[PDB]
Amino acid sequence: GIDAAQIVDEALEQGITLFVVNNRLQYETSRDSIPTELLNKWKQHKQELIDFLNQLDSEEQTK
Repeated sequence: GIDAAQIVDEALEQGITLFVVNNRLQYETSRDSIPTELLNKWKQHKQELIDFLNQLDSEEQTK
């Protein structure tokens, strides 16, 4: 399977901050030539990441 935490760790290493705004997966980074392989991964497990970022700050949106 895939670990939302694992995706956020690798993303941060490249300088990419993951988070959810209004139940929407969004990221903020300053640079160019982003890792497409990682980009698609975000959308691939969007729902998986959202639940992670949501329960990471809210820890009350369990499913």
